[PDB]
Amino acid sequence: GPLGSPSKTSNTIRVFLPNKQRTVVNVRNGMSLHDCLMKALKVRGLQPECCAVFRLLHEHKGKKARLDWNTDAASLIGEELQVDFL
Repeated sequence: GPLGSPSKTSNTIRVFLPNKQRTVVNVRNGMSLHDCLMKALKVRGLQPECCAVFRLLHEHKGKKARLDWNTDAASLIGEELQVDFL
């Protein structure tokens, strides 16, 4: 995606689950997209360290895109991610 500061006020990110479910994660200043799942995987029983994702969007391009887990999630809030298992 563009990766920047979209919308007026947003502190979350859209995650897609490989079990037909979808969940968002909250942001706290300085949070990472991969680190924010710890709340996700504990409640649902996932593993973030054993899962990796690519970014999907309704615009479509025809290519696959990898996510930078070392980047700031609160910096690019308004991003879309689909988590697949390794």
